[PDB]
Amino acid sequence: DSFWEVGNYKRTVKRIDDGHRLCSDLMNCLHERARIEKAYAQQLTEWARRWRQLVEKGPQYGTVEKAWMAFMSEAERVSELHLEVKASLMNDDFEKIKNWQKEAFHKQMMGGFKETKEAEDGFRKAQKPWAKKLKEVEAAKKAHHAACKEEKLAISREANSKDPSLNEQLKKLQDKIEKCKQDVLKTKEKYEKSLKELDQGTPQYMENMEQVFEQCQQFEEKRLRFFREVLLEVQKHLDLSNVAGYKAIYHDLEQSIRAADAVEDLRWFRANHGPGMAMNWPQFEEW
Amino acid sequence: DSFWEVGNYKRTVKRIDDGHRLCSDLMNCLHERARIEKAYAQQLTEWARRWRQLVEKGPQYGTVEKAWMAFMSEAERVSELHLEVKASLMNDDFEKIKNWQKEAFHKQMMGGFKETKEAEDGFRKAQKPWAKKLKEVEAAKKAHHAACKEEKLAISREANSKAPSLNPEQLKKLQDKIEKCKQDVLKTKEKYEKSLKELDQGTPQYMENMEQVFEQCQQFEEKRLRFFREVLLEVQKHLDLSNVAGYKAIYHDLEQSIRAADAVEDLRWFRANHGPGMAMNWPQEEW
Ligand SMILES: [Ca+2]
Ligand SMILES: [Ca+2]
Repeated sequence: DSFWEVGNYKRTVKRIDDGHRLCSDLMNCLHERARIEKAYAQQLTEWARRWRQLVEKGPQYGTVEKAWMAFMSEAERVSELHLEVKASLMNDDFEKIKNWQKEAFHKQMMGGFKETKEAEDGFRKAQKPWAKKLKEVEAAKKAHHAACKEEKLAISREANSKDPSLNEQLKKLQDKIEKCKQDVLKTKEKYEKSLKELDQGTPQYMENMEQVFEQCQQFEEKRLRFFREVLLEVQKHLDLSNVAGYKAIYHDLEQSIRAADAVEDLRWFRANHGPGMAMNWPQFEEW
Repeated sequence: DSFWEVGNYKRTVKRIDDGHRLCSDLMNCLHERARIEKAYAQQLTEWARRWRQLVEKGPQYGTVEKAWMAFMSEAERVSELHLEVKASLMNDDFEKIKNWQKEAFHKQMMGGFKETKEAEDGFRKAQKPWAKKLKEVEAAKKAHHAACKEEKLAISREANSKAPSLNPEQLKKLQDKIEKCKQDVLKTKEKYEKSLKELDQGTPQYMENMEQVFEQCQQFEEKRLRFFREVLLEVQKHLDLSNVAGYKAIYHDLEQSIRAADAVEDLRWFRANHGPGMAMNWPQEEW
């Protein structure tokens, strides 16, 4: 249940497979955002294309037609602006994480990552002496839970011994007890002797596990620091107020709307479609 | 096909209808853009829901998980900002246009708009008078050419050849018919002449009549234009997220969350809970 138990390092070795996994989960996350931005872009271009044709063809004209059109232009700047978020998310961040994942993790010909197997190996190897001593100890204690039982049972047999049927039979009982009692004694010493060695062994074993562990942390710290550095970059690319000309799109929009002059427009109609027009007052044609 | 040509006032009449139509196209335009706006917002919201759960269900925990999640937080906030654009658009703008159209343009029993019929009527009036006399000139343009051509048909037979023609009386009739023809040209010209001189007076008064109604279509049209300009400025402001302090806040905040990412305290937590800093029951048994 705890890290020091044999093989309970399985977790810190898994963190490295998780390490790779997360480089993809993050790429996918960005990748999907990218499509969202380009979709909105696409929609905006479409809208402006649609409405450019409709305003040209329709009956709105003049400086109020200009103001209307202004709006399909701002859609076109916004479209370009979100389109290059896709561009930044994709060309840069995604590829940064992809290249990092190539340089940090390495698939091997018959398995997983070199990294994973290396941590998995240094762990096995720093745990090996001490796990050996452990099996030694457990076997010994079991051989001491065995002698104990048999001795106790020979002793019960003496209880059965106080049967009026016989009595070579008792002597055997006493001798059996003596040896069993003695054998309990030896197995005892063996066991506690092996337990001692395990304790000394343990300070040394403890050193080797931490050596291995602290370079698992190290590698992991690299991935964490990268996530940090890169997410700070991602957020710049998302921020459109980080763009110089964003503000200008709106300033230009405003300017175009302001220009629309109702009167300039009214004077254009009078002269081109109204009373302001040239007329050939009827004349007398001979012939 | 100049304005003054009887009935050419039709093109300025058609300007009204078109006004209502343009109001509608604008409304539609706007609505489409709203629908666009909301679609972005919504795709963001799905992205945030998706990735929040995914990040939560995955192996990144800690302060670095938090940063990634702050990321999910921004999409939603941006979505708020665009649903808000959508609302402004539909709730302010579309409604403004929709109500404006309804107070400028009134159905008339029997179809069409009371204002288009108004203009059609007054033009007609003002012209009616002058299009009578013009119809007269035209018939006197047909009087005069009739006579002239009749004269030109009567010379030729006489010349040919006469080819006899046993009589002289016939030639006399021919000469006389030519004399009738000079009479006709003469008195047809006089009439054409009277009618032409008649129009002229017609003209100054009729012209005054025409400018009177035209100006009255100008005043109506000016309204439309003025209003169009007014609304577009507003639309602009609604669409403008380049000057919204609320938006930049999204990223100040986001960035602060990414900076809160600490790789070290994330790994101080890992060894405490999953590494060497875990408590352990070292072996030390009976029965
Ligand atoms: Ca047009
Ligand atoms: Ca998680």
